[PDB]
Amino acid sequence: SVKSEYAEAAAVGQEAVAVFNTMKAAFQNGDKEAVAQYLARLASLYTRHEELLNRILEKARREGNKEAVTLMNEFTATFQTGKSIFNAMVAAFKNGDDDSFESYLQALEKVTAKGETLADQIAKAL
Ligand SMILES: COc1ccc(-n2nc(C(N)=O)c3c2C(=O)N(c2ccc(N4CCCCC4=O)cc2)CC3)cc1
Repeated sequence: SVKSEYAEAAAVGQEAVAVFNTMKAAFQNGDKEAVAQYLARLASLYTRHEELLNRILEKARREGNKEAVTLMNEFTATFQTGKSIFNAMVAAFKNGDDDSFESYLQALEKVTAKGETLADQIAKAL
């Protein structure tokens, strides 16, 4: 249902944010093993998140919920903007580029804040 998919997306989204924050703290402390394993976890969560939203969107469209469909389209563009920065961050880390990695973190952090706000809005709109 819209409700069971939404609740799972919320969990998956919260997990992705928490893992990102844990990964950031690890990096500032020079814990690279930890960092890479979180990158694998984050990418995984992002894929599961996209699949859930694609299903909620279809249900939102079918019930005529133009407000959710609009918000979900803003969240998804925002999410995909952040996901492009994440990809470059993974390519950098594997290349030993710490400086590039730190800059990507800050940028991703700021995109993430935009998605969090839109998340709060989607909750009220579905
Ligand atoms: C139908 O669509 C949604 C959308 C959002 C939710 N949802 N619910 C909650 C909650 N109940 O708290 C949360 C989310 C969520 O997705 N959150 C999040 C995930 C990922 C990002 N990122 C990651 C890096 C790239 C940028 C970016 O935006 C930002 C925010 C915040 C937590 C449910 C259903």
